[PDB]
Amino acid sequence: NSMKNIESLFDYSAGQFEFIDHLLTMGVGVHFAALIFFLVVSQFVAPKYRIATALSCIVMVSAGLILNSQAVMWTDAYAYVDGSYQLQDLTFSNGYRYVNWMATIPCLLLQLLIVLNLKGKELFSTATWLILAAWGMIITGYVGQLYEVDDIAQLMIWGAVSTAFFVVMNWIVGTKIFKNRATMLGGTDSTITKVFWLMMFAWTLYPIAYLVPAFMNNADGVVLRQLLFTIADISSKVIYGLMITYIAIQQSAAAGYVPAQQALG
Ligand SMILES: CCCCCCCC/C=C\CCCCCCCC(=O)OC[C@H](O)CO
Ligand SMILES: *C\C=C(C)/C=C/C=C(C)/C=C/C1=C(C)CCCC1(C)C
Ligand SMILES: CCCCCCCC/C=C\CCCCCCCC(=O)O
Ligand SMILES: CCCCCCCC/C=C\CCCCCCCC(=O)O
Ligand SMILES: CCCCCCCC/C=C\CCCCCCCC(=O)O
Repeated sequence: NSMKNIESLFDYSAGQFEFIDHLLTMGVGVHFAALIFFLVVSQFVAPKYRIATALSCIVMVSAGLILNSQAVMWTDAYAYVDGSYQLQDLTFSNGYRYVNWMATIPCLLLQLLIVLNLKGKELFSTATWLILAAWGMIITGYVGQLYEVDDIAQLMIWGAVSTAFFVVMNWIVGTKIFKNRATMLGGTDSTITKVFWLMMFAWTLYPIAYLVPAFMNNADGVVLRQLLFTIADISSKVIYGLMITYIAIQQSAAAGYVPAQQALG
C-alpha cells in the first residue's frame, strides 16, 4: 500500500517532515487528553446516555493509536540524507486512517442516535442502515485511493460511488434528527441541529483531502492533506464528542439525574 500513495513519490525538507510529524503526535496528545475528560465526566451522565460518552472514549483511543502508529511509521520510513528526508522503507500508508474510520464512524453514529432517544427496533434498524452505508462509503473510498498514484480516473469514479453512500447516509441522519428533535430535553433540540451542521462541515473535509492527489500532486499537497485530516479528525471526533457529551449531561439533568444536575450546577 505504501507505493500506491503520493507520499512515497517525494523527498521532504526538514520543515515539511517535522511539521507532519508534529501534526500526528499532537493529534495523539489531543485524543488521549480528551479520553481522560470523557472518562471523568461519565459519572455525571444518566445510565440512559452513559454509553454515548463511552463510545467517545473508544473513538479517542482508536484514533490515538492509529495516529501514534502513523507518527512512528512516518519516522521509520524516512531518513535525512543530503539535506532532505528520503524514503527508506515501505512503512507508511494512509490506509490505516480508513481502518480508523471503519471502526470510529459506527461509534460516532451510534452515540448520535442514543441522544436522539431512539430505542429498540428503530435504534437497531437505523444503526444497521447507517453503518452499512458508511462502510460502503469507506470501502469504496479505500479502493479509490489505491489508485491516487497510478489511475486518477479510477480514484474519481470510486470517489463518485463513495459520495453516493455519503449523501444517502447524511439524508438518513438528518431525517432522524429533524423528526426526533422534539423528544429532546433541557433545550437540546436546539443543540442537536448544530451538531448536524458540525457533522456536515467536518465530514466534508475528508473527501477534499481525498482529492489532493488530483489537484496538488507535490510534497506541499502531502502536508496539506495531513493538515486537512488533522482539522477533520479534531472536529468530527473531539469537538463532536464534546457536544454529544454536553447533550447527554443536559438531558440527564433534565431527566432528574442528580450527579448531572450537580455537575452543571
Ligand atoms: C455522486 C454525485 C451526486 C451528488 C449529490 C447531489 C445531491 C446532493 C443533495 C443534498 C446534499 C446531501 C446531504 C443531505 C442533507 C440532509 C438532508 C435532510 O436532512 O433531509 C431533511 C428532511 O427531509 C427533513 O425532515
Ligand atoms: C474520523 C471520522 C470520520 C467520520 C471520517 C469520515 C470520512 C468520510 C466522510 C469520508 C468520505 C469520503 C468521500 C465522501 C468520498 C471520497 C472518499 C472518502 C472515504 C474519503
Ligand atoms: C489537560 C491534560 C492534563 C492532564 C492532567 C490531569 C491529571 C489528573 C487526571 C484525572 C483526574 C481528575 C478527575 C478527578 C475526578 C473528579 C470527579 C469529581 O468531581 O469529584
Ligand atoms: C454492521 C451491521 C449491524 C450493526 C448493528 C448496530 C446495532 C447496535 C445497537 C446497539 C449496540 C450498543 C448500544 C446499546 C444501546 C443502548 C441501550 C441503553 O442504553 O439502554
Ligand atoms: C470487511 C468488512 C466489509 C463488510 C461488507 C458488508 C458491507 C457492504 C458494504 C459495501 C459493499 C461495497 C463492495 C464494493 C467493493 C469492490 C472493490 C473490489 O473490487 O474489491
